[PDB]
Amino acid sequence: EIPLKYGATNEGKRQDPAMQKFRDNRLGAFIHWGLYAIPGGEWNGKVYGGAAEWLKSWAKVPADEWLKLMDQWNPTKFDAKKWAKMAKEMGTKYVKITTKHHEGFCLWPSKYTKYTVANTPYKRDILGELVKAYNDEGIDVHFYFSVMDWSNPDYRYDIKSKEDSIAFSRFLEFTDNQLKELATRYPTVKDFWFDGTWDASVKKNGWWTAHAEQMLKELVPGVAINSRLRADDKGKRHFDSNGRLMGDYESGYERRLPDPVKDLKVTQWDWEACMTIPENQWGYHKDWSLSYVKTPIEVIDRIVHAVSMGGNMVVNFGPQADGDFRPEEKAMATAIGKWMNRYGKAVYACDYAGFEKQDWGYYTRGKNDEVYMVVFNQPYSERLIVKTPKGITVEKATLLTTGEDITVVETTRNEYNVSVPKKNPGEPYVIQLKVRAAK
Ligand SMILES: *[C@@H]1[C@@H](O)[C@H](O)[C@H](O)[C@H](C)[C@H]1NC(C)=O
Repeated sequence: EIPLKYGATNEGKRQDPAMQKFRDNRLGAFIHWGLYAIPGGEWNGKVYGGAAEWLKSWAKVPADEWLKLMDQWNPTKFDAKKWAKMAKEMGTKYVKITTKHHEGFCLWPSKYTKYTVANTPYKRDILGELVKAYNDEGIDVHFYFSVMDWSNPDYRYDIKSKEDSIAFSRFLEFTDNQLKELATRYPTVKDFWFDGTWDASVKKNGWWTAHAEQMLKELVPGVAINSRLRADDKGKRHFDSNGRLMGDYESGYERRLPDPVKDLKVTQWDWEACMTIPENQWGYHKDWSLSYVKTPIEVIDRIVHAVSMGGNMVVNFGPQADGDFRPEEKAMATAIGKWMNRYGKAVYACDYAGFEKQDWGYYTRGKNDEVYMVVFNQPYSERLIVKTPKGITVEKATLLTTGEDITVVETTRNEYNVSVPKKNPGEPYVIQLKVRAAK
């Protein structure tokens, strides 16, 4: 047991109403919108295949020249009400918004820098408009914040001198000022999701990460804070040097979700996966033919997978410079919304069921102990294997959409064959189980 001043604060999962709401939401959208949407992955005639929001880095553009894109920031088609309607129709219960990305351009009129929406042709407080519009649709708003900031020369990647330590301290004050500004301007914020926190400078200032968490929690009652923010006394990130999760939930799994057999440890804490539609484009990229683009069923699979293991899932959008969404993203949102409207009782406010994974798909557990089978891979056997934990029996199976009764056959102790429906549903579908636990 290593003594730590700046390690974990929560003992197990938070169970206050704000955390329960964060968890029960389950399905979110991400918005990555900033100056990078203007070039859209192209600089000086070269299209770069790397993530579009990192174009400043790929094309080696100096800060002064990158930030002159503010002169072209004029999203004529932007309408916060339309963005919120799109999220509602998709079935998303919360939206995470890039307040400021690594480029340092702020989507709110910060009083602490000139690189903000106020100093563009458009002028308006985009962040504020979105907060209002989403909240008006009953959608929670979370703030993405990049600590790393390419626009501020006080940022340091590492601390190799007293001068660096002084400059970086000033940088951390500036960061605190922006954070407090966001928390006091937009008090309905429910979460702060940090990125750009991997550098040695931040790792050497674990105290600051703990302070930022505490500062925001005093300003915004019940706010959630992601693990990615946090480094302990030894520089260890996400989980402290004693293996304990820092912040309120684990933020990770952008590349690959937790394995449903080998990574059951994640059911012990709150967690959230965030996902791109292409392989690795968060901001707007003009050419989606450069990498694999996920289909709606592939995204739906990921969403259910997350919930089945006790986690949230957030689907990313990278709006066009004009303030509208590309057609592929409108199609995705509509497709997800259709399926969610039919089958969402197996997603919203659901959790890990504690059953052994089977090949046909995933289990999820509802708040009244409903066990939902979400079937993605239809067996030629016409039988869905259900192995129950000790003391649990399956009493009935019902097709969620129609209420039709589904045959259940016991094959051996604690194992059943659940029949597939009489008519193939032709899409991923749900069977709801009634289970009983012995005394
Ligand atoms: C951080 C940023 O570097 C990326 O551009 C993007 O904002 C994603 C969401 C985030 N990625 C990770 C691994 O933290």
